[PDB]
Amino acid sequence: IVGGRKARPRQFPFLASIQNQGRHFCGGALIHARFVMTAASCFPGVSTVVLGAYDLRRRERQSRQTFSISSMSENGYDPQQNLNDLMLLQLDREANLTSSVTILPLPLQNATVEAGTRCQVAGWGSQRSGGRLSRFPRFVNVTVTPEDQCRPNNVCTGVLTRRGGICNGDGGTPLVCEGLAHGVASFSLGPCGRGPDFFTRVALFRDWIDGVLNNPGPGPA
Ligand SMILES: *[C@@H]1O[C@H](CO)[C@@H](O[C@@H]2O[C@H](CO)[C@@H](O)[C@H](O)[C@H]2NC(C)=O)[C@H](O)[C@H]1NC(C)=O
Ligand SMILES: *[C@@H]1O[C@H](CO)[C@@H](O)[C@H](O)[C@H]1NC(C)=O
Ligand SMILES: [Cl-]
Repeated sequence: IVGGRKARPRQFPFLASIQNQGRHFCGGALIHARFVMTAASCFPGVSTVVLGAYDLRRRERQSRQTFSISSMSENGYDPQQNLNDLMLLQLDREANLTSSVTILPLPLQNATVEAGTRCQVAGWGSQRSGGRLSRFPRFVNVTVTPEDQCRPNNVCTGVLTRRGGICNGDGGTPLVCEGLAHGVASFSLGPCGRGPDFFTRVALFRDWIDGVLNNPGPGPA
């Protein structure tokens, strides 16, 4: 996150850190006891999911819960068009709901968020393209852009400062507006924070998400 503030412990207790050999590469959100929502553009082979984290470099044994990924589900992701950038990760077991691990609720199918709506985005990403990750979670206030600056598959945001928004390591992290996960961080163009940030429009996929959630398992073999 660029242009943000250091989070406090448990300020975003739904947040996931997705790791490859212990290295954070994307975020996500717990959306069900058994499932984390992230971006399809974040996928690799043999990753883990860490919930309840605060400082990436600390063990935090009494706060964290760690999981392997038993299955991944997507709905027509197209990497060329950056379309349908949404992935559900089935965890190896149900997460325990604690003061440091909670579920982030979803919008109903086709719910909208109007231009001008204030949201937040949090994550462990860098402050500049190619810079180091932040060991602590950071967060920034963002505002939904006019539709003409975006595209239907996405919810787009900007900030009033020169640079604020997502960066490397924030892919997959949720956009929270009015208490709901209205977006999944997907991409931005140009320097991090110049704007707009593009998030997958979660509300387009609610019925599909519910299908996954209600039919756990690795799918056809
Ligand atoms: C996110 O926006 C809230 C809403 O403006 C900001 O909270 C305000 O912060 C200003 C300066 O600190 C205060 O003078 C106001 O009284 C605050 N209002 C509340 C509701 O706190 C918040 O600081 C912004 N957060 C970030 C990370 O920018
Ligand atoms: C959501 O909008 C799509 C596209 O217009 C429509 O096909 C679908 O039936 C709507 N879904 C609900 C549940 O209303
Ligand atoms: Cl809703």
